Amino acid sequence: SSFTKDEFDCHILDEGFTAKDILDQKINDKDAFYVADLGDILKKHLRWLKALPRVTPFYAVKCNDSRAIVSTLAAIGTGFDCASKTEIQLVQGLGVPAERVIYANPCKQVSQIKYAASNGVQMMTFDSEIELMKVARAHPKAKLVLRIATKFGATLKTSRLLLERAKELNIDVIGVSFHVGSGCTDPDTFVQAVSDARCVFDMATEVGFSMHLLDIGGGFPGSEDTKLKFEEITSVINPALDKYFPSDSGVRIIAEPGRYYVASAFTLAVNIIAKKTVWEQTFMYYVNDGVYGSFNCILYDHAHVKALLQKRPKPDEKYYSSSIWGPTCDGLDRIVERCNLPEMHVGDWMLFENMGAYTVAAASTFNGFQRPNIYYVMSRPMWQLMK
Amino acid sequence: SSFTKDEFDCHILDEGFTAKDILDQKINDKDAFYVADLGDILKKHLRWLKALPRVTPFYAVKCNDSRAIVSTLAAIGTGFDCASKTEIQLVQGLGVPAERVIYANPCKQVSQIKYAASNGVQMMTFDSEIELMKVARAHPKAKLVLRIATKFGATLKTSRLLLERAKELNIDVIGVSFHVGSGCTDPDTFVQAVSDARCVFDMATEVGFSMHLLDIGGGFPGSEDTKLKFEEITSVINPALDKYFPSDSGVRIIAEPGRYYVASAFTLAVNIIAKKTVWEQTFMYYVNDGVYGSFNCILYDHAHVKALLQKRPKPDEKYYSSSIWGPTCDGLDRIVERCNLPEMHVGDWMLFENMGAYTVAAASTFNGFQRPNIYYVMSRPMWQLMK
Ligand SMILES: *Cc1c(COP(=O)(O)O)cnc(C)c1O
Ligand SMILES: *Cc1c(COP(=O)(O)O)cnc(C)c1O
Repeated sequence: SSFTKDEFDCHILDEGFTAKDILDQKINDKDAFYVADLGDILKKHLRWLKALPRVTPFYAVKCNDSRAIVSTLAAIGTGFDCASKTEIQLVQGLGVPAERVIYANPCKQVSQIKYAASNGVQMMTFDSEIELMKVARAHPKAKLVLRIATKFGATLKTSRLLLERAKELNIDVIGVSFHVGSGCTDPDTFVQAVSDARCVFDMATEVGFSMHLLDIGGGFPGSEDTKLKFEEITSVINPALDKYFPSDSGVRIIAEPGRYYVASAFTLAVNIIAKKTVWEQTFMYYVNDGVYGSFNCILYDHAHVKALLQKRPKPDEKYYSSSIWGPTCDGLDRIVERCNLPEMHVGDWMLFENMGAYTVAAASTFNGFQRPNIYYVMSRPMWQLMK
Repeated sequence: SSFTKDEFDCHILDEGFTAKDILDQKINDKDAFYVADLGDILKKHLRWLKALPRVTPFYAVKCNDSRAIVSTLAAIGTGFDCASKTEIQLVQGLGVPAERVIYANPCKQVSQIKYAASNGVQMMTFDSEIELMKVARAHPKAKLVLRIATKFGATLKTSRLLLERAKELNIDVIGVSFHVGSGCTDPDTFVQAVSDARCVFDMATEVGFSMHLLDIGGGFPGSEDTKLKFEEITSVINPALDKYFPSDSGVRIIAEPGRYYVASAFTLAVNIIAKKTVWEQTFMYYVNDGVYGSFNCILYDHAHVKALLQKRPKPDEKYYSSSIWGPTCDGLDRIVERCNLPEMHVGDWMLFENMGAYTVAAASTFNGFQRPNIYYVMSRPMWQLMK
């Protein structure tokens, strides 16, 4: 059972078959491939509506720009955080209205600002006086959001000057945004950011702006590996929002989650293409995706990946010190430096879960190695819910 | 004046106009762009024929796979070092015969080995017993080259065992390859590798192979920044080749240069899209290519880039501590951490020379930021010579 829409095919899971079961079915040229569970994205959306009922999510497209993902999120009602002309074209090309887009790049090429003005995208961020000069010339009627620091972010000591400069240029400033990021292992950083945002809203009132938009950014975890759970963060954000930004004020609260929505939806299957033995003693395994491909996340996103075997465990099997390398002819294309694994063979598969964020979006075809095909799946109940 | 061939356009330089002059002419949307001097590649080829007259160069396609570069090198007579099916398809698609290709990837996917066998590519490298098992099944008549260590490389202590295993499998082993790499700042490492290769040729004679192919790998510098000059390396390699591999023996010597041929041929022009001032005191400049794009070389190739201004110097201008950042909405997309520069403005260009190697080949469109267009140029004298 399958369905087609927005130039993608999606298999519908019927019994109690899960995305993991489909993966096994495909394994039962042997190029690496992904199984992407669109149902996991709807699950994440329901969980978001429950945890942060006052906060509208604007998906950060740069995390994973796969057409099916963006199509799915659009269908379920998210907004989009776009940072370039291409990202805006992607979202508008899927039928999403300009009002559901925030151009949340504080430092934008002037031609790309002109593109947003021409296509009706009015909401953009900024954090510098030169950005205001550019907006004055290229999108004078835009609705600006001041990005504050917790590369980017205006200090509280310098925000007042920017707000006065915006008023001098007759630019409307409608709110404040911040981005804590995923590195943070403390929910209190989000709380302090909300408090800093309220200070800036009050400064803006003194300058003559009646701000109404609070954007709490991204960094929410999308996988279970992370120590700090999503609901540990949201449970402390909610009281801060109620304290500093009561609903009676007319304020609109939004966020820019990326990895939250898509990290766990993608599982990557790679095949063991080559193998060396350094003396049964230690083993080196070469696989058909690597650091120039999906595992660029180890270098750009500081991600921590974990190799899982696809075959079922065996009683009392022996474990050996092993290393896992990518397919390129580059000595630094190494995925796992040292791990303990049973003896594996060429043609065997290894699985890498929680591979949806900052993976496919930044992969290249360096050395001619192609991108893994992505197979989409969705449970029957989730398929019905989306419609 | 221009010419077209193999789906690319090339401007012919007429007066005493140089690639740098064309760059200035184009500057006189403002997207980043490259100027690639195909004449510089022919210059590099002439310099190679002079410096290493007994060594046939097999260009390492993975360095820079731009169609015009591969087309040019084919036209002037190089061989090609390919590491994947896609790379082989590229070279054969430009009309290069299988005899001018080495499949110099020691750890290859079995389907890709089958592809090479089907398309007549017989010469491949290896460095492990499992690789021999794969070749026995998928390309039994291949001509193998043993890659020795100076991820890859058989030790001298383990090469004899491999050679015996190849004989047991009725696999023909025709030679030895090594790869010193570009990190090396000493020409004596190349000399020791040649001596180690001769030890392996003698071991192979004892086992029953009459080796004839010596492959000296890559790592030769393609830019003037490098301390160790090309001719400093070649001047010590030649006597080693004459000592250990006399021409009277019938030996064929080849190499796999990548960066040598193309590093200096490409100059990247980026525009300053955004700017911040941290207090006239210090300046932060944002440009329209970055670490997910052309400057991935800083992370993957450990490259050292240097920002040059495009505008002409002015008398007694003031210099300031500055930082240069890429266009993405990623806090680590930083190109130059600290440098001293005059005050620059949005719309001004910065130039990055010696940007041909390991740059465009590994760039992505992460965050929607597009790849810079490449404009090809060639002097009149070089155009004539190539034909
Ligand atoms: C990348 C980024 C996001 C998305 O971050 P996640 O960690 O994927 O949630 C949101 N906003 C900004 C400004 C970003 O730079
Ligand atoms: C990458 C590489 C080359 C090319 O290296 P350069 O430093 O670009 O010359 C040649 N041979 C092998 C085996 C390589 O891995």
